[PDB]
Amino acid sequence: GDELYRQSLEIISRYLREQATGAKDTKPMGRSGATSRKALETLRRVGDGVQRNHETAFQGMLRKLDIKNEDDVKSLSRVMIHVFSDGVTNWGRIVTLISFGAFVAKHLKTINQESCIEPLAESITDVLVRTKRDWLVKQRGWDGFVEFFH
Ligand SMILES: Cc1cc(OCCCc2c(C(=O)O)sc3ccccc23)cc(C)c1Cl
Repeated sequence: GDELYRQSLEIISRYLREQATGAKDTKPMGRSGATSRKALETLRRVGDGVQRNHETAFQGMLRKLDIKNEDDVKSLSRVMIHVFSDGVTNWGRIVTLISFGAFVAKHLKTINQESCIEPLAESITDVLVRTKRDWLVKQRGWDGFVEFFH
């Protein structure tokens, strides 16, 4: 996974954390950090409407999952894979995956389970990169993500 994986995890966990708490890391990267910031800016921008517009499907999804603990979060992978894989793959679908992650993360802070946010982000990244690796590489990874939403 390397650089695409490292970059994806950094963006998605920071995004899920900011959405739940606070917030800001104000922390280094400091890697391919120009790309990461821009992607974090666009995701913050694009993620905006998406959460609101799907407040209904999201709420429906959330009740249906009944997430209460760390063991619950660790079993979401295949349901994630089931809703996300088969179809058109495009950046809107990817932002919906991550936006729902943020939605779940906020719920996690609500039931006082902020500690599950990080394994949640890790799980989402693992699903994003394993099911969409070749599409992602083809789109210039996160650099391309910004252009589609400029
Ligand atoms: C079960 C789950 C699914 C996730 O995203 C699936 C892909 C995005 C998506 C859809 C899609 O790809 O069209 S429809 C839909 C409805 C509710 C929530 C998300 C969603 C994302 C997470 C974090 C979890 Cl836990």
